[PDB]
Amino acid sequence: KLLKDLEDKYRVSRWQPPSFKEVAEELLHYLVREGVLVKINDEFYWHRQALGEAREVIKNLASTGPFGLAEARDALGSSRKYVLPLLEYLDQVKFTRKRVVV
Amino acid sequence: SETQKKLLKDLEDKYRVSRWQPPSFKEVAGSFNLDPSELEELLHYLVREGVLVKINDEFYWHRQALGEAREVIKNLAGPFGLAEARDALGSSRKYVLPLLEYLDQVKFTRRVGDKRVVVGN
Amino acid sequence: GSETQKKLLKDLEDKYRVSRWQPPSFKEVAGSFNLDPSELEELLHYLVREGVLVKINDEFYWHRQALGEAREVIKNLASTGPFGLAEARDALGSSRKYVLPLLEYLDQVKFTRRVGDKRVVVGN
Amino acid sequence: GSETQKKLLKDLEDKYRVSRWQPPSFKEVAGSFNLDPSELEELLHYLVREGVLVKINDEFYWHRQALGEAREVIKNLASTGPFGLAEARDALGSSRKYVLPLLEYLDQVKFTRRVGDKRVVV
RNA sequence: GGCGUUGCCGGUCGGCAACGCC
RNA sequence: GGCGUUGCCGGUCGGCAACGCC
RNA sequence: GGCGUUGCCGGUGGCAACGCC
Repeated sequence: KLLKDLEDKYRVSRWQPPSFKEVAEELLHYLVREGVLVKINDEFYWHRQALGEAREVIKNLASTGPFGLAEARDALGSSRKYVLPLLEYLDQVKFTRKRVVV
Repeated sequence: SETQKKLLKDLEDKYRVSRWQPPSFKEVAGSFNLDPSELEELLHYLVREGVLVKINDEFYWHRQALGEAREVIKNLAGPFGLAEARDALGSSRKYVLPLLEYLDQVKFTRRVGDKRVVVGN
Repeated sequence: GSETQKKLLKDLEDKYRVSRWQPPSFKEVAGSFNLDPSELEELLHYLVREGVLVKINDEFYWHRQALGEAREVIKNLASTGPFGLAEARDALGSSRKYVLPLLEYLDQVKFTRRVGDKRVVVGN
Repeated sequence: GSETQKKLLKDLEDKYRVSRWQPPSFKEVAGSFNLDPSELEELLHYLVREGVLVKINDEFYWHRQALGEAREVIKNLASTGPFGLAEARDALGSSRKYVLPLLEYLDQVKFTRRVGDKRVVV
């Protein structure tokens, strides 16, 4: 039950997920290990599906050249707040590196 | 036909990013700039293929968005009201009312009383 | 008590004359001259009697001249209307730690009067 | 206004009273009060004439009270022998830039006398 | 995080920053 | 490197450090 | 006026809630 609600909370929120405090490790780590969630930073986690088409959006954007944080925010319709961590997470996992999709 | 097939994936991603607040027919007509029942030749083709799903006359939901909405609705259930469901997805009657009518028609959720119940099929 | 004790009175006075509007506290003075409280307390009281220092509060003594000058600055600031602690501080280029004790002292000798959170100069 | 000019004179004085032993230069005062040399020069002379300020050199004027106190500090410092410029700077807690002009001024009105690289209060 | 000391700020019993310690 | 402005230092016409320019 | 919390913004401070003083 608590694992289903945790999942929905992130799924419903999508590209603008709640922070650890807002939702407030035992459970989250489990979902991460189950492919349900993925850690972007110490702050908040993202639903993998949400992270999925969110990545698909970034990819379809960099098609027409580089792109800064501002541009990223527009396509995802989020805010520099949530878009900056996400984009940094992508530089990490090597999805990108303005920015370019490598 | 490059400037033709690129309009199909173009619309798909449009409904893809819109998720639970899908753009209406009338609305998408101007966003891409295309005739009335002419956009139909695009929407319906994607419809038959299954990429888009028609909930009502006004708008369609991308294949996935429906799946996920159905997942959140599956969690929400014993019984639930339209308000509880609207909060479950954090949406408005504008879209939720139509989606629930759809889910009734496809026998996903049945209206047992003034509330619906996700039929465990 | 000889003549080197007399130089001590001079070096003490100068400590206050130089420090001016940010006078050293009893503790700092004791430390600077390496004095026992009892010695310092009597030296200060002597300087007060001789009209060299004026006691603002148990912590701070002010050189009489420093005080007189601060009163002139405050008098001019008070010309345009009542004034708050912050303006007195800006006017003196000092800090709250040093200015509040001066203003409380001035209210006490009735040079100024605090009404609300402002003061007005009544004296000369 | 007249009372407006009167206030301006109180603010010039205050500027010198507050700054004491590190008085602002002519240039600095002009910029602060947004005055033209012509005006500042006459205002200062008024102040000197009024016994409020004392000209130390061409850049520096000192408040009369700040000068008297610096003299007192120098007197006690020289009580135990000739003193150098650096010793004067330490006793006053100032800097060479402000102290040397003061000492040259004091030699001038003969308060002190320089002999070699040291001074004595006459 | 907690405690303390100091400084500056805002009238005043707080806020900010050193530093000490747990 | 060169020139320059400023500040502190050393009696004074130089040392140190910002800063500006070349 | 001091300060703090939060949101948006511009890649790293600006505007604006709300709050304490």
